[PDB]
Amino acid sequence: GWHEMWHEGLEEASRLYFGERNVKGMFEVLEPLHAMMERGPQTLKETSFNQAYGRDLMEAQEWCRKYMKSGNVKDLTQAWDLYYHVFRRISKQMGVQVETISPGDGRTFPKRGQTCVVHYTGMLEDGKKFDSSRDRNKPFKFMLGKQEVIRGWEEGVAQMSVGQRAKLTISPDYAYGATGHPGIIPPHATLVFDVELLKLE
Ligand SMILES: CO[C@H]1C[C@@H]2CC[C@@H](C)[C@@](O)(O2)C(=O)C(=O)N2CCCC[C@H]2C(=O)O[C@H]([C@H](C)C[C@@H]2CC[C@@H](O)[C@H](OC)C2)CC(=O)[C@H](C)/C=C(\C)[C@@H](O)[C@@H](OC)C(=O)[C@H](C)C[C@H](C)/C=C/C=C/C=C/1C
Repeated sequence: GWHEMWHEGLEEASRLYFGERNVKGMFEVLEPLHAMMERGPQTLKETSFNQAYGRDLMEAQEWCRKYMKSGNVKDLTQAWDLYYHVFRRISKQMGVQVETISPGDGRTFPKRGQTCVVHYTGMLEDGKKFDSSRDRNKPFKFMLGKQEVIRGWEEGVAQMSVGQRAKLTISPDYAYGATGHPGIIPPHATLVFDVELLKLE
């Protein structure tokens, strides 16, 4: 929906402008996204999106249009300041979110080459548990940085200190995506893991 379309679109428009110096391409990504705003929100989530980001997106569009008439890059810079703020806020509900359950030592973090020793419980977004190392009564061990584990763990556990317990809420893009894991994880599943970093080996 609107959250995912704007997140993907802002990223791609920014790759075209900043990465490829292609203003026309960036415009052609942004303009349809603004156009679909104009019918108004039609779901509760689109309404929430509009309330949160509608005004800033409308202003960003106005700076873009000022740019087409001035050719002054300062007007585009003002547009992207707004688009980036919207992007960062949308991003807080995607990827992986780390919420501390109990603090760690705040000083010892995973480093390259080390093995993380953790306890975890994985649940679907509703709360149905699908796996737990705590049920096997033994810690799970893995290494970060080599795509051994889903992206939400790669990014989430890397931020935890030894002794920390944290809740990782992982969007499907950062977990098992459209395929899921047959027999365990459905397609397009947001996952919630209760993870405790026990030690580094
Ligand atoms: C019996 O229990 C399974 C774990 C189950 C599978 C099903 C899922 C619901 C789940 O229940 O775990 C689960 O809770 C889960 O989602 N996990 C496990 C805990 C870490 C986070 C997540 C995960 O990434 O699993 C991982 C997920 C399922 C698949 C990987 C996701 C990242 C992606 O890049 C990889 O592409 C290939 C595949 C599984 C793992 O954590 C194991 C450790 C890692 C792998 C299998 C791959 O990294 C593999 O790549 C060749 C390796 O290099 C390994 C070390 C080679 C050795 C011989 C294989 C070990 C296999 C161990 C299997 C184990 C303990």
